Amino acid sequence: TCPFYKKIPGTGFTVDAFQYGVVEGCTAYFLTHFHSDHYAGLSKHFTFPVYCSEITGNLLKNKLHVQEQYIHPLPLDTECIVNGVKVVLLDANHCPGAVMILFYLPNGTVILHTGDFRADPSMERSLLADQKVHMLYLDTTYCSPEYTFPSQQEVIRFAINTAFEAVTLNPHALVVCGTYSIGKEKVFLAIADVLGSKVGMSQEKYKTLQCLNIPEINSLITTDMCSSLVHLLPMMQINFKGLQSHLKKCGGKYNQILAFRPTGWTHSNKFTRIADVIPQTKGNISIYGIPYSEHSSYLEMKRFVQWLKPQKIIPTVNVGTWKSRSTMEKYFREWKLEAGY
Ligand code: NI
Repeated sequence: TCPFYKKIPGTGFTVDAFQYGVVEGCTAYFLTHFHSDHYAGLSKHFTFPVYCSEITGNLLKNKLHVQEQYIHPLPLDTECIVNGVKVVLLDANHCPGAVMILFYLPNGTVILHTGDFRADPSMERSLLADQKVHMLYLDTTYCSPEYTFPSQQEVIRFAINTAFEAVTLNPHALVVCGTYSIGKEKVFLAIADVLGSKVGMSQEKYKTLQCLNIPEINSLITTDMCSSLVHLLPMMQINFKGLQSHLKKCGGKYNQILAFRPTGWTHSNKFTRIADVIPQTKGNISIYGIPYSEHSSYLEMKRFVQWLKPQKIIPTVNVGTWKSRSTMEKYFREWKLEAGY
């Protein structure tokens, strides 16, 4: 059974609710982004209307084989009527194709559903500027002040400089980058651009990237592993054993691996600066964990919400424990007393 925080009151709509069977009263199922916790339940046998971005719809058709007749892609930043209700999709600054949804209810209430997002001051000049929001359904993944991390730009600067130094010292080093979902493509694309290489990967991952509308992508990626000195591998293989095994397969072309694991936050963020990050090393293998986030830090979240000034907040993450729920409610009240709404 579908939880309340996935239903939009006064509509026939649900958000990210495909694992509950046929939801009573649902006339349109929205999907914010193509991550498995959110699409859980979708397949070629789905026969209800799915509303989403163009990029999410390419992934639904090619990767999950959803039939074309049920995919309803909407342009961004454009007022659209769905089943008699005005909606707008906005860029969530999460993974490719990820959106927030603005619903203009027939009674006059306005609801923002963030999906998964990384709040940014650029959102203060979207179509959100133009009117008031009564209810905010908020991605609270890192809603506590311990969760700090650098800008995506500082993290990419670190990765490019680290990879370029290593491969210039040793032209026989291979760079490997972990992945287990869409998102964080800038990591491997930026490193391959500074090295003058295409990115090599499996046919399955190549197919996924081909659905993302990235400009000039045919110039940047390949399935020919032998032609590339930046390889993608599943995140589970980014360990000394899995990397040793990979290096065997490259037929003596390389004599060193430098590998990256983009994580979210880790507790080494509570002590260390990005500049000071060091790898784990075993012999001719080194592994860097880099804190590349596609979710809001605590401070970015708090700025967005203090700007938006919603009348009510409904968290969509960390809702399963009383301790988490009580923590989140305390920060919401601080924010409101500090800003005066
Ligand atoms: Ni996500």
